[PDB]
Amino acid sequence: SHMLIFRQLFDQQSSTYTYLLADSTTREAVLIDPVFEQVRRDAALIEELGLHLLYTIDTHVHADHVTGAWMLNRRIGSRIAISAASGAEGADRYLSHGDKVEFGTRYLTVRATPGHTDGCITLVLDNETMAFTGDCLLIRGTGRTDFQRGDAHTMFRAVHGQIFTLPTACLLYPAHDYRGLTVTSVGEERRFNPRLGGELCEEDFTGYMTNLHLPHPKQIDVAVPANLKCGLAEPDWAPLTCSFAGIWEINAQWLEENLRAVEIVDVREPEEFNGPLGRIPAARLISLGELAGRTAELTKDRPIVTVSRAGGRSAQATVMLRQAGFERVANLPGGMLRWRAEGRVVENGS
Ligand SMILES: N[C@@H](CCC(=O)N[C@@H](CS)C(=O)NCC(=O)O)C(=O)O
Ligand SMILES: [Cl-]
Ligand SMILES: [Fe+3]
Repeated sequence: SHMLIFRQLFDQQSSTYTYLLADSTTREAVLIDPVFEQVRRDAALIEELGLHLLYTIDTHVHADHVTGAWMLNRRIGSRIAISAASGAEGADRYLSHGDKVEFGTRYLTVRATPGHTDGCITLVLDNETMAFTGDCLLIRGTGRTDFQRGDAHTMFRAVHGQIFTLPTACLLYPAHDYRGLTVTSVGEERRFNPRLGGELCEEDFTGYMTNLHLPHPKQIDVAVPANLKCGLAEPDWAPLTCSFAGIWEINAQWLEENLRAVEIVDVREPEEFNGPLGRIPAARLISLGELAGRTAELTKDRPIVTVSRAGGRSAQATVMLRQAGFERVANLPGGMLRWRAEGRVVENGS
């Protein structure tokens, strides 16, 4: 009913595109092809957008990366969805041709598009302005057809029957690109795809694919068994969360209840430290511009929380401390301003 929230995310290691969709009317969301290494990033992004993740959806059983479907299920309670035809065990919902994956007022429709694997699906947005083609159709290309259940004939018929029948202007988002491309469309691939577009026939395409010899994915021996189980098999010195920017944040309530358990490093200027906002009791003053050169005064025996006026300069303090070998470091988000606004203890205030 209202605007669609859409985010394309890239995993540099496997060149995988993850896709986040959500209805802004209800903030309910789905996530297509989440990457295991990217679980903290993806979950942080969902949190910062105020979203509720109903489903992870895997287009097929991947050979190049372990999916995040299980880790996200465990951590934020999202449901695992994958095709029935893929044969993976441990999912909450098996998908078949014509299934409708709802999120709020919006939905995706499932189209079976095997060829790369016999479980590949393509997800079509309700208004058919975009679709997610997994490794079936790629940007000016296709998925490989040469391992296990791969079949070039099946892929050709899938692309022509299920994808080239979408609207001409419909955008197509693939699970991978290796040249820095992000999207294509039905019209472009139908006309310019060099393997099965234009006037190429089924025989032309299969002859191409039977002579395409690509190295196996680097993670193949690890990923496919892991993904047949939907991705089955973390600082704990304080309750920590990692922001989308990548900064480790401490829970302020826990910090006030355990100030003796940590070293508190105030990176403000000397005037701010003795100034009207006050300081957190027992806070060590090492101004940010002095911090890098004085890291030998802090002990690795005890974790370190950085504080500044509003949490900005202290976030940068965490990066400097990590680059100097410190591991148990965290930022106090919102800084002295939020500490005071939440009525927490300060010395020398006003
Ligand atoms: N070198 C890549 C593997 C490249 C590859 O084979 N990607 C697959 C996706 S599972 C494909 O089907 N086609 C690649 C292409 O057509 O260039 C990696 O280690 O991840
Ligand atoms: Cl600040
Ligand atoms: Fe694949």
